[PDB]
Amino acid sequence: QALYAIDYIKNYTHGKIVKSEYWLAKMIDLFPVAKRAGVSEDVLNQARELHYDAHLYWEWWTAENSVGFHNPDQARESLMTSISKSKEAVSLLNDAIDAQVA
Amino acid sequence: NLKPVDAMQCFDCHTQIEDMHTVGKHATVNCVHCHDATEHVETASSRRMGERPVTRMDLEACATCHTAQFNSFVEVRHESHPRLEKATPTSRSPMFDKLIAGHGFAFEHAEPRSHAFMLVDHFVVDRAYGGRFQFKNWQKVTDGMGAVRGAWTVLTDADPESSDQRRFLSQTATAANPVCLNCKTQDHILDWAYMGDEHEAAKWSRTSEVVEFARDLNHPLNCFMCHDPHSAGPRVVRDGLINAVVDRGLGTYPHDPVKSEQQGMTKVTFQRGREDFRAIGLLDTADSNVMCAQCHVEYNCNPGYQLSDGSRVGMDDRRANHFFWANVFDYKEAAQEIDFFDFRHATTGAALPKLQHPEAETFWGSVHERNGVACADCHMPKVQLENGKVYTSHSQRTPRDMMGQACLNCHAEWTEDQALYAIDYIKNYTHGKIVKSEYWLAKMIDLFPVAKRAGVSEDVLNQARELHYDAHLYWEWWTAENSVGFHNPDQARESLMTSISKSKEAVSLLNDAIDAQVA
Amino acid sequence: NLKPVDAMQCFDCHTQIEDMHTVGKHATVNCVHCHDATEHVETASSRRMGERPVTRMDLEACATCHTAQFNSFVEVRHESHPRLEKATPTSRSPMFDKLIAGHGFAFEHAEPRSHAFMLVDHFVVDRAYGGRFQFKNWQKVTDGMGAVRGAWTVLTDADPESSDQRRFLSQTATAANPVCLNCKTQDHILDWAYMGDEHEAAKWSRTSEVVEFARDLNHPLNCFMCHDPHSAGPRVVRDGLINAVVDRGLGTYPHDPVKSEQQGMTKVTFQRGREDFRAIGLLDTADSNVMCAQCHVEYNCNPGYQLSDGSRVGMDDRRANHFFWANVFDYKEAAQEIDFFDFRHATTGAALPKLQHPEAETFWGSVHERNGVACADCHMPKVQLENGKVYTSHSQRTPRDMMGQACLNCHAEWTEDQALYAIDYIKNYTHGKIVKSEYWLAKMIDLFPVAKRAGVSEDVLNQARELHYDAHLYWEWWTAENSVGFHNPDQARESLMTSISKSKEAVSLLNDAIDAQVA
Amino acid sequence: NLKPVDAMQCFDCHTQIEDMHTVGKHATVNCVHCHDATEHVETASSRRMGERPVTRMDLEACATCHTAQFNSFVEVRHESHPRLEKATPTSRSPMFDKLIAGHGF
Ligand code: HEC
Ligand code: HEC
Ligand code: HEC
Ligand code: HEC
Ligand code: HEC
Ligand code: HEC
Ligand code: HEC
Ligand code: HEC
Ligand code: HEC
Ligand code: HEC
Ligand code: HEC
Ligand code: HEC
Ligand code: HEC
Ligand code: HEC
Ligand SMILES: O=S([O-])[O-]
Ligand SMILES: O=S([O-])[O-]
Ligand SMILES: O=S([O-])[O-]
Ligand SMILES: O=S([O-])[O-]
Ligand SMILES: O=S([O-])[O-]
Ligand SMILES: O=S([O-])[O-]
Ligand SMILES: O=S([O-])[O-]
Ligand SMILES: [Ca+2]
Ligand SMILES: [Ca+2]
Repeated sequence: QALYAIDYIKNYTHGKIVKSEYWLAKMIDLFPVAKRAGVSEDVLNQARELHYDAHLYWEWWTAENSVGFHNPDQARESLMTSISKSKEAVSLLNDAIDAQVA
Repeated sequence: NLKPVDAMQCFDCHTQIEDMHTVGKHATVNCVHCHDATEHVETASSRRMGERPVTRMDLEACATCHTAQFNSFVEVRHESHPRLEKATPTSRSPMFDKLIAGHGFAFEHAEPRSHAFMLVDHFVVDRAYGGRFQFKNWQKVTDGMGAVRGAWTVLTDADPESSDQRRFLSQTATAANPVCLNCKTQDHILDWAYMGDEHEAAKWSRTSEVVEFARDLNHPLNCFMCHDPHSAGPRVVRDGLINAVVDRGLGTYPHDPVKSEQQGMTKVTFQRGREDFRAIGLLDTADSNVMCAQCHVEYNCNPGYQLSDGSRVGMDDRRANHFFWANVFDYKEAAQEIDFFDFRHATTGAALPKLQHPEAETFWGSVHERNGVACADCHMPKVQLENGKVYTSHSQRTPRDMMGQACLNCHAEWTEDQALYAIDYIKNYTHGKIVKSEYWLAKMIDLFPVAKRAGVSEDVLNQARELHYDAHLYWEWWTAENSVGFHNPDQARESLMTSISKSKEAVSLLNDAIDAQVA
Repeated sequence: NLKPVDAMQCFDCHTQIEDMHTVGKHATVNCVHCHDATEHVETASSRRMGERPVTRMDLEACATCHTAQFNSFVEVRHESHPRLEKATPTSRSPMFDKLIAGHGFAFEHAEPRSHAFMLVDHFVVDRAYGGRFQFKNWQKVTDGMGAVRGAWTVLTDADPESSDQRRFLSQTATAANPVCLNCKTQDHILDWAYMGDEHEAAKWSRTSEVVEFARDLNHPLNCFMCHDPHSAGPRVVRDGLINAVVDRGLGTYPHDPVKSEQQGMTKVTFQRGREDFRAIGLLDTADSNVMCAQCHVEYNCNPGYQLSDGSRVGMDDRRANHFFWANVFDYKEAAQEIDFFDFRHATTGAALPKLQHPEAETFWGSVHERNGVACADCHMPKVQLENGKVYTSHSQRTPRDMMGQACLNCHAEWTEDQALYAIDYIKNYTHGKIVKSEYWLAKMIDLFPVAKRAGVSEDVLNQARELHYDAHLYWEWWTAENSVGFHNPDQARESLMTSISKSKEAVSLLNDAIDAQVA
Repeated sequence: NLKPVDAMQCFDCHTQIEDMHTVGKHATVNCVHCHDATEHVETASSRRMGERPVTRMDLEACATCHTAQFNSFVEVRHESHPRLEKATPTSRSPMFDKLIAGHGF
């Protein structure tokens, strides 16, 4: 039962780490597309400021060795923040790329 | 200490109950075991309820005389890893996020775990109630007996003062609606009209505030979902299943008219104010294929859209509670027949179906189903005892935990290791094809933004969107279905090869169109 | 399928059953579960039975609603070695044949095995029925479930055409009599008057032909031996126990009047033809010490002789069914009170008692008993489940199989190995003193022929015979008692040292007398 | 907490202890680990003990620096059956009582 409780936390936290990486990677891959579409430096810098937070609130948890066990609610709150920041950056870059195309 | 009541008094007004109770194996089981009807008897007339009697829906109402079945049911399989997200490289669908983008399952989709947790897990998953409900703390995740005693003994509500569906944490969704609950509990069996239609006698319906409905529900997988409490005979209570088998006349085995007649269902209807209200389906035999198909099917339990015009199909529409009752190769036709799809893909814009755990429809026509084997033979077998009264295990779990009973009694030519090896050959092969189907789907999906930004025509994009529907269907069936192909290995193989073919066709169409724009 | 009967009509005549049934936890359990009384009800008056109703005594009558308890009871402990003779160097009493010579136990006395087998084992042991009964073949010795279904489903009778007790093989005895069966079954509970006295309404009594009685009996350890079937409350049914505790006013705990009052017994009597016929003892609490003391006691269930004049005491005498209800240090006085001994030693000629399994009387005053611990805590503990409804294990066996529940919940300071080590320290020490007691008894016994042949006086031989009674009693208690000292280690030690002291005194007396004849 | 004593002063009288202690692998192990000799040192001469010093004989006096050896020593072998009489048919000397008769064993 105690092992099961550990694994519930690690499995849930790891799922959110994987989703945070999915969204970070999606954002990262838009940077070359945005650059080559002629998106402004202003927009790219806005996305770069979001990248700082998206990265921080993800990497803390790959760096930290308990896969959330040491503080499961904090891991959850942080990783949801990571995904939110990446999603914000993805929307910003997608819109800017689309405006360049139009 | 219970004091028996005179059932003859009840039978004067309750003739269907009389006919069921006096004939079956609960003829000696007094009403007081499950009903407190003292004030009801004082106030009822032959057509008016008067004071509403209390009906026990707790599983302990059955555990008093059937402890073995109850204990076997409530056992927690700790090897069924809990809260394990499927959209990870080590689980069922490594590319699920890219493929399902636009759907609420992107917020969380874990592997299933033991039946004791079905209602609490429904309440706490990130896709359901915006994170409103949590276990009281992270220790309570272990407590199967507590969940069975009642969801609200182990859960907390972030805001008991409001009843709206809303996000309490950012990366959650509010996908839950009242139809979901029919596959988690039947505590509401006397408060919900058939199909969840509006009804004067129904407290709850498809259009209810799901947070309010949730608060009224407690027990998972009530024992009476498969066993009539009055006759003790085999049955189903799930409205969607009765509707498919009986109302639409599709039969218990749609591919086999003979087996459908031998192993059929009889719809029994109960009225309120002499108007049809609720129904059950009595089974000709104790047929676990049909009992388990109350939940282990592909369904609608959600709003969606019409394929014809793209218009919203809300919870008020009968189509929001629907059993397609169709195998993977008949599903597209079944969705067209009700003019329905689930979501638009976030990247491709394609109208897509959402598939959920179609074990029953996958099992049809398979070698084991054709040889008269049923879910219970592999997942809840008879217990083998050197000296003891045999009973049926109710711990519905993988046969790996009980291979002697689940497989080897039939397969005398095999050792346990050989039978496990045969399972793994099928799962490994099917999983390889699922991964390849996802590779090709992802390759197609990633071409949509390239095509859009290259100025590829809407005509070509719509052609690719029509292919996406099929590529998705013929892949997702198998990530949704829990056997990783074991239940029907040839069908999985044929379907997943179809998925890859459709994606490849779309990839070629988009690549050519992009290249023509460049030239 | 059972159809319920009108219990209110039965209650018009059966007022004691009404008072018990309507109040307890079987108030909703219809009479048809255990009685077929259709013709009885048609023909009876309050003063005439009419047609005799059928009463079910099979354990399946309870297993229908209490499968967990039934299955735990019927389980066979294969580690309890079967048919293992105690008069061997590797068992409990290496010198038993020399010491018991003259008694029927010399023909066979095996170690106990699982409760499922008690009636079949009684029937087939070499000392009981002259070898008349056997298992159908040597495979059937494993079949606990079969024995529980009924003895005659698994046994054969060498001569169904005769009903006399006789030898069918040379080295057997015919010690069985109707009193024995009271500790093997209660199938005869409605056919046996209290104590086995003669009674117009009793088919069977102490003086019946035991072979005929045997053929009418089927089930071991009926569930209702400890649980009233009408109230479901705790009870005993064994006449000899009710006689000691209630009739003779000894109390449930003869050494503790306070505990005797708190944990007492109420005698309930049932009549035939308005004369007392049978009785039960309702317990104030669910006290397994007293439930198990229906059988795990020292008793008379046999003919014997008077200590006063040596005259025969036959089965017709009340003393042939007797619970002494006395500890080892009170037993000689208890036997003097009824003027009774069992056998004359074949070699020494001494009047001797025969002791049987005095677990209940040994447990009194021990550290565990004084701390409120009871047999069930160590031998029938509550089951421990991660998720499940708790019930009481009915597999009445050594705590070695379930040390976590039987010992370690109380003894938190110990590991399983430490607790086992403490058991073994006691058993090893006690067994060593049993072996030394047998050494000295055997030395004494072997001097009797030497003394007789040397012309030693009858007066000296009689003084030695008096010492033999004590030397025997204070040894045999502990080969009879099954815990090898664990139940009361200080009492075992004190008693066994008394045995050795007595034997040493007799050896000295005889050696001196022999030496004086030679001089 | 132990406070070390001046071992050189002890050696002014205890020359055999000096020769053993200063040469071996306990040369750095202070006397206070095993002796309380405060009043002894105050009252003794080379020819009179004075107050008798206390000497520790408990095994914990060594376990402080040699826990591994102490723990290996104190372990109970539960498989070495306890209180098992040898004069029984299943032990070492089945006929011991007859053969040893007259002896306390
Ligand atoms: C006629 C006067 C009645 C007697 C006597 C009993 N009941 Fe009844 N009951 C009656 C009516 C008219 C209704 C409304 C439904 C209908 O058939 O028209 C009911 C309802 C129930 C229910 C359902 C309650 C719910 O929550 O929906 C139950 C469980 C019920 N009744 C049980 C019951 C029992 C156990 C009785 C004997 C003690 C009994 N009823 C007497 C009419 C009458
Ligand atoms: C004791 C008072 C009971 C309560 C409460 C419940 N059941 Fe029962 N059940 C009971 C008996 C005595 C029997 C007959 C046993 C036999 O084999 O003769 C039954 C039977 C069942 C069966 C088997 C029916 C069949 O094979 O036709 C089932 C599936 C069953 N019972 C289920 C059940 C459920 C789900 C209950 C809670 C709603 C329940 N029983 C209560 C005794 C008692
Ligand atoms: C019966 C037709 C069902 C309806 C309607 C709903 N669910 Fe379900 N659910 C069902 C089964 C048979 C299973 C187990 C098999 C599987 O593939 O998981 C489930 C599982 C869940 C789980 C646990 C796994 C997970 O995805 O995290 C949750 C959280 C869950 N179901 C939630 C849920 C919601 C929110 C529903 C309405 C939108 C819903 N379920 C409907 C059967 C059925
Ligand atoms: C006593 C010194 C403890 C040790 C060692 C461990 N845990 Fe614990 N745990 C302890 C307390 C007092 C609490 C809070 C209890 C409460 O109800 O207030 C907990 C909490 C947990 C939880 C829940 C955490 C949450 O965030 O809600 C879990 C899952 C948990 N403990 C598990 C656990 C495991 C696996 C341990 C060994 C690695 C462990 N705990 C050590 C007390 C103590
Ligand atoms: C459907 C998913 C089921 C639920 C929920 C419950 N049971 Fe069940 N039960 C099920 C099957 C398929 C069978 C075997 C039928 C066959 O004949 O092959 C059973 C059997 C019973 C029985 C009969 C005795 C036995 O075979 O063990 C009893 C008494 C019974 N089940 C009780 C029971 C209880 C108390 C439940 C809630 C804990 C329960 N069942 C749920 C299918 C289903
Ligand atoms: C034996 C011939 C089977 C029959 C009949 C059914 N299923 Fe099955 N199932 C089977 C296997 C070998 C597996 C894989 C188990 C493993 O450990 O690899 C499965 C899997 C499931 C699962 C997922 C179980 C899990 O991963 O823990 C579910 C939910 C499941 N099966 C349900 C199910 C239903 C509803 C059936 C009747 C329609 C059914 N199975 C038949 C073997 C067999
Ligand atoms: C009065 C008209 C009676 C009714 C109604 C019932 N019984 Fe009876 N019973 C009656 C008598 C006079 C006797 C003889 C014993 C006595 O009390 O003097 C009995 C006996 C029984 C027995 C014992 C049979 C035996 O083997 O000794 C049983 C088990 C019994 N009765 C049960 C019973 C039941 C279940 C009834 C309702 C269906 C019932 N009896 C009605 C008098 C009367
Ligand atoms: C189902 C029709 C039953 C039959 C046949 C038997 N018993 Fe029973 N028993 C039944 C119920 C519903 C209950 C109450 C459960 C509760 O906890 O509320 C009982 C209870 C008992 C008990 C406990 C009594 C107490 O704690 O006071 C015992 C010891 C018991 N039952 C024993 C028993 C025996 C020996 C039976 C065969 C003669 C038997 N029961 C039949 C349901 C049913
Ligand atoms: C209750 C007071 C009893 C009476 C009367 C009889 N027996 Fe018994 N028997 C009893 C118990 C509690 C035990 C188990 C503990 C033990 O010391 O064995 C037994 C055991 C047997 C056995 C099996 C062991 C053996 O000796 O081979 C047999 C064969 C047996 N009992 C036979 C028997 C006979 C023939 C009796 C009447 C002369 C007799 N028993 C009476 C409890 C009681
Ligand atoms: C098949 C080639 C067999 C092998 C190998 C073993 N046994 Fe057997 N056994 C066999 C038969 C056909 C019979 C007679 C069956 C009948 O009901 O007529 C038996 C008998 C036994 C018995 C009963 C002996 C008696 O004298 O009544 C026992 C206890 C038994 N067998 C056990 C046994 C064991 C332990 C074996 C492996 C060493 C074994 N048998 C081999 C068939 C065969
Ligand atoms: C005396 C030697 C017993 C016999 C024979 C049977 N049971 Fe029993 N039972 C016994 C004890 C000491 C207890 C526990 C009492 C306590 O509260 O500590 C029980 C309990 C039961 C119960 C209650 C539920 C539970 O605790 O498990 C039931 C339903 C019960 N027993 C049933 C039962 C049946 C069916 C038996 C025949 C197979 C049976 N008991 C025999 C003591 C004795
Ligand atoms: C725990 C404190 C105990 C209580 C209370 C009772 N007994 Fe016991 N018993 C106990 C032990 C440790 C042992 C030795 C077991 C071993 O494996 O070494 C025993 C032994 C028995 C036996 C013989 C069992 C066997 O050898 O398989 C019997 C028949 C027995 N005990 C009965 C018994 C009765 C009737 C009690 C209440 C009066 C009783 N025991 C109390 C531990 C405990
Ligand atoms: C001379 C002035 C001394 C000094 C400085 C110390 N000790 Fe001594 N000790 C002395 C004498 C004359 C004796 C009597 C024995 C003898 O050799 O004639 C002792 C005895 C001890 C003993 C043994 C005590 C016993 O129980 O027998 C010990 C352990 C001892 N002495 C230790 C000791 C230590 C540790 C000193 C330094 C702190 C020390 N002694 C000083 C004479 C003198
Ligand atoms: C710490 C303050 C110590 C106390 C108290 C004791 N001993 Fe010791 N011991 C200590 C050290 C630092 C060493 C040398 C380690 C090395 O290998 O360099 C020792 C050595 C031993 C030895 C080995 C001697 C040899 O191989 O020549 C033994 C046998 C020994 N020690 C035993 C011992 C006993 C029995 C003690 C209690 C009277 C004891 N030591 C105290 C450190 C410390
Ligand atoms: O019997 S029911 O239909 O009231
Ligand atoms: O959402 S449920 O169908 O898995
Ligand atoms: O109720 S009984 O005593 O007939
Ligand atoms: O009460 S009796 O005498 O009929
Ligand atoms: O003969 S019985 O008492 O062991
Ligand atoms: O050094 S000792 O001999 O005093
Ligand atoms: O050396 S002693 O004699 O003081
Ligand atoms: Ca769907
Ligand atoms: Ca006796």
